[PDB]
Amino acid sequence: MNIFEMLRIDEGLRLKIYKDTEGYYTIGIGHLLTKSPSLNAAKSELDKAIGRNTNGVITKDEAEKLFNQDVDAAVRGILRNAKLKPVYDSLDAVRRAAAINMVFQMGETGVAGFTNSLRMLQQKRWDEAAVNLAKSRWYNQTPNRAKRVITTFRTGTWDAYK
Ligand SMILES: [Cl-]
Ligand SMILES: [Xe]
Ligand SMILES: [Xe]
Ligand SMILES: [Xe]
Repeated sequence: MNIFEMLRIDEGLRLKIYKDTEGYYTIGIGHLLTKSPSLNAAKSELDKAIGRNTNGVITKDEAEKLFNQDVDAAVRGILRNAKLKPVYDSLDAVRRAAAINMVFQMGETGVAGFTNSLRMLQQKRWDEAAVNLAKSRWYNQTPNRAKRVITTFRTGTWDAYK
């Protein structure tokens, strides 16, 4: 197990434009295209992202390409954020994958908003972090996923993904 396999399980793979759990236009392995309700706006951003007129459909390699850029970008954003980097650097490998999953799903600002869990994580107070993490809209809206990531930070193992 690694970050790519983990997110691939959490996000799935769809080759045609689809609406995510929040109703926003997405494609591939959770690649958000736009928050606009407009499918044309979506198609436009897709074509711009892939570099060709896709007509709202992409290939598996194109989906994987977007995914590689998206993971890279998530990592880079954590490293650049002064509130996230110190926590991230203090963690072990497995738990860093959990931090990446969260940033991929909710963004750097979103995660950086969990001040209390971030400190608990930095202190290596696992069960406590796990409890605080669940006190969130994220957990109430996507409980199954939130539970897998939480258990990952709780345990430092990939058991929830097995
Ligand atoms: Cl879920
Ligand atoms: Xe983090
Ligand atoms: Xe985090
Ligand atoms: Xe977090």
